[PDB]
Amino acid sequence: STIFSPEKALGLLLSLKLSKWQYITLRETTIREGSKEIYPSYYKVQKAKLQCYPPKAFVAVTDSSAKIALQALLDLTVNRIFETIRSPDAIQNKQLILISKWGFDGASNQSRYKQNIESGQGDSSIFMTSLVPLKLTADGDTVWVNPKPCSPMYCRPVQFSFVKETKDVVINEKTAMDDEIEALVPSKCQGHEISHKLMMTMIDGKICTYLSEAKSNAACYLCLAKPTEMSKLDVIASKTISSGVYEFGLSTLHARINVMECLLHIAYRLDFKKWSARGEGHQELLHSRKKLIQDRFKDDLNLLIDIVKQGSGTTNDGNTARRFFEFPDKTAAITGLDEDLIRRFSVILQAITSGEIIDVPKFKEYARTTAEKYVELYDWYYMSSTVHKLLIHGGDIIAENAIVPIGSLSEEASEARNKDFRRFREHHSRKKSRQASNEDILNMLIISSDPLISFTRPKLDAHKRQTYFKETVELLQLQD
Amino acid sequence: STIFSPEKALGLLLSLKLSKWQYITLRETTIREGSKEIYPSYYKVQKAKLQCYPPKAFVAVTDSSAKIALQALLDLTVNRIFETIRSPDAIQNKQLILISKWGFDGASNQSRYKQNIESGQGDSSIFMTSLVPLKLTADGDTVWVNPKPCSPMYCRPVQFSFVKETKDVVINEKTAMDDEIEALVPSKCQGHEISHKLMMTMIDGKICTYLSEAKSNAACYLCLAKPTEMSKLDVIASKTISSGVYEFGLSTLHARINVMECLLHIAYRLDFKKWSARGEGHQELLHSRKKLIQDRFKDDLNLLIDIVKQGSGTTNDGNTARRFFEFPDKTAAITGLDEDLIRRFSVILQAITSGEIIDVPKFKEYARTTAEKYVELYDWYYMSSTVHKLLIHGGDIIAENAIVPIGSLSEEASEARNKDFRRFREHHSRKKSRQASNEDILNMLIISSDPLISFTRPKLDAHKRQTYFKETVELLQLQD
DNA sequence: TCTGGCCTAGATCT
DNA sequence: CACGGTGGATCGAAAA
DNA sequence: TTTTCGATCCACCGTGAGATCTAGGCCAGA
DNA sequence: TCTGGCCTAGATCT
DNA sequence: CACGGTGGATCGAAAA
DNA sequence: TTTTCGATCCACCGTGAGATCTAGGCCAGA
Ligand SMILES: [Ca+2]
Ligand SMILES: [Ca+2]
Ligand SMILES: [Ca+2]
Ligand SMILES: [Ca+2]
Repeated sequence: STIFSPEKALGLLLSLKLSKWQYITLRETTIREGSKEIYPSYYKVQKAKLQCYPPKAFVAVTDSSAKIALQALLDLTVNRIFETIRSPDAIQNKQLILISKWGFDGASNQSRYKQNIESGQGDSSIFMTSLVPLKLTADGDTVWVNPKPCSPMYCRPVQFSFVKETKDVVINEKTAMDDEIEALVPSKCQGHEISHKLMMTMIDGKICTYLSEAKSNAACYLCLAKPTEMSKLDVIASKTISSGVYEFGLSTLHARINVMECLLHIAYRLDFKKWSARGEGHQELLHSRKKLIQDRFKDDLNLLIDIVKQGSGTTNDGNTARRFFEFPDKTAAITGLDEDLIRRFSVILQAITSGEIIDVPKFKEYARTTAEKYVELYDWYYMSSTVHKLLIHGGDIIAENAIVPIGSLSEEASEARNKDFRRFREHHSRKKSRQASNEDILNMLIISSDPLISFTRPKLDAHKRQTYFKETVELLQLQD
Repeated sequence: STIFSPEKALGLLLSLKLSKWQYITLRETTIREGSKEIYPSYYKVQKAKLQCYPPKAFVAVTDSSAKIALQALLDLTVNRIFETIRSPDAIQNKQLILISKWGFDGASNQSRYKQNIESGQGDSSIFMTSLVPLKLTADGDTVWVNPKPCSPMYCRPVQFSFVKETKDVVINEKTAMDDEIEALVPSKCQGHEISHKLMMTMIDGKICTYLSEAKSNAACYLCLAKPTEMSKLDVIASKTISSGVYEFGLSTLHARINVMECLLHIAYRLDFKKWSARGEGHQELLHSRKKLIQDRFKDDLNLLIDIVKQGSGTTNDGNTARRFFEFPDKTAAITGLDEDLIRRFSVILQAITSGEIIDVPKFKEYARTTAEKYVELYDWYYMSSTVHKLLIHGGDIIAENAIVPIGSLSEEASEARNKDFRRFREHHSRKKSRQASNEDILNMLIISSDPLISFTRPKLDAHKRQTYFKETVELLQLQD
């Protein structure tokens, strides 16, 4: 009978990102201020945590890894979803279907601990698998949808491991997860049996190369084609599609960074205009024109292209992407590239990120007309894997993965969770053991995406909408 | 007339490390819980901040740097100190004297912003100057002392700059600061004129090499001697001391890390036992015995020596230092080094870190007997600069800097503030400009060490005491 | 019969 | 021995 | 009899992050 | 009159 | 258009 | 008349970080 609810207390706890001691200090000092009641003790909020946590039968924490069985998280998370429905019984008493997306990531530059010398690699680099429910329908009848399908707040962990990314472990855990998905059953809740269909789409093309039968990463995994032969419409329109590889849905993240890098590469090569920078002087010309365009781009648009000495081109990620697209005329003047074509890239990126249904005939029309205008303008550079996958293969996988609007299917949401992971591991863990820290990060991320608390917790929305482009809204199949 | 005081509200704000929006959300949700009063608005707490902030006449924030005049912070901070006295008038109505320590640091691996291309270096590496009051006395009559002279909570900023460490800027800002110290006046407060004596001791020997007239860093800056000639007692006991170089007081931080590294170097060289690892096979012997001792040290003491690829030997910092010293018999057995000598190193490190007065005759006795036992045991390795400065020069600078108990004079406190700096710059800044972020970090660190709030704010003390060593407490001049 | 010049390569502390 | 911290397991003791 | 609630301890964690003289080789060398 | 072998150096995406 | 955020300047309007 | 207090917007920031096939040279070459 205190002022706050224990569910509201746990939601505020994780919304403010407070610690246990921090909470006892706040509560004891507020009682010291003289209001006899103000909060539940941490005992009550850990009892509320005990409502969020999956059964011990399916959790597995170790010194060096942890996992959970898939079905157990589906049953738990959909149980938590039934209370989010305004009345889980006043819905029609029929089977429902959860369409979910899942995937995984390797992230590096992790803090190294001084404990538990345990043989495997130490703690060099994190690798985690994760899942998120997008949509519940009974024949298209949306009973629940994520209000923010792109927020990290809804990504739920399936496993994590302190191992660097490698095609070996990548294929092993992929095929094992696929088997576990085939070995899953519709969940049950108080007389409701709900099917679950999963899409392994929350994955970068950079791992899809391992999940595809292409030795190169520069070969389009949907084409199985070389960059030289990539520049033709007909031969790739006359190529078959590999087995279920549309499950590798459109990775909206890398497409934009690859667009930025390929357009900068072209801006460098406007001197000699050959795909490869191999040749005579073209290296010195590249060095010169790259430095010149970095300085004339910085002085007018106030950005610095980031530096890496272990090796990597840049981190343009999100902000350089959107800033580069905010007024494309700016880079069109500085680099001297056509503004129409970057407006087409804006149109398609906006259509992909909108999060709504897209008419595939108009999309395929604009994509092939963009391929036309590209090759007639800049042929000599072989377009990257992702921009070819966009122009030729995109409409096909859009029509395949049309059961959910694209942009809700994304990895940007899940890989942003690594931001939480590090901050979870540093603040909210108990550091007396690696196994303890692994239990901490497990339960902390399960609370971080407890759907009911994720519904009733603090958030900020003032970023509601922004100016869509005219050819985009022509392309946009927007209804409401 | 709300429940919390605005000073208590600001102290809780910065104790919990909350944001402005986080505070409005907490307060509005707590009013939404129905207790009509609970906190002052952020308006009240920014008015309380306006009490902490130094006058605009002496602050200087820029796009790329910021500073404050020294006298202005002394006058402000001692003004804040007068309220910490139980009754600033019931003290004897006489002049007081603040003995303070100060210094600076360069720290790297800083987050790079995408804004304000401003010419100088970008934001590659931070360099900040800082000060802290230790002690107020009127002829030894302690009227105030820091209860925790080693906590970062009392370090106060004097300037900061986005420039990498370099002997040039180091000497320029050193000499300028020294001039500004000579150009300072005793503060005034409501009929009390208080003198201020500063010690530039919060600095590593690694910068003291620039502040000393020694081209080498491996040459002892107090000796001005070579490592070969460093191994003699008499010739260095017969060497004069440079001008005021005792102001470069005992850097307790690097002494312990250098002890760890030099003892590991000796553990490697137990095969051939020559100072330099130059020679025939000694390289292969070093590689082998280093790997072997890393593995036999890890498997029993559960530690991993950290890796650096830009270049650096290790980061043993604090935890590897104290863990290595907790049961020295462990490393004595694994490396095969004498336990007595590492017990002597423990005794002297414990005496330095105790924070209390030390009898210099007994200290000089034990230090020269440690030099004897070292050279008779391990002569062939030339002891490092810092361990020589300890054994020969330490008692001299202890008797010089005896006006304050050593260990309160330290840099570990100030350089831990870089932990706050990064976390201050990422969370609590406003990111609309570099100049805005520099104002944020300025005022945030001034609040982080507002002495009155630093007194009345949450903290944790259960780490009160631990087992001193017997020869130490023999050496320890401990009274109370 | 053994000090100096050149350097110099490769150890040295963050 | 720098020190301000890290959540869970447990004691125990007092409410309930 | 069970719940709750504070205290307690556990085994560490983050903050210390580009240039250098000098030990020695060698080479002559009368 | 123009495909293959060797490689190979130097572009390629994080 | 990812989204959860960043303190100050200002409006305004309601206490005081 | 001044203070206070919520809302608001500003111009962005952190989270995406070691191995590769293939384009082309060349070299012969009957
Ligand atoms: Ca990643
Ligand atoms: Ca990746
Ligand atoms: Ca530093
Ligand atoms: Ca240093």
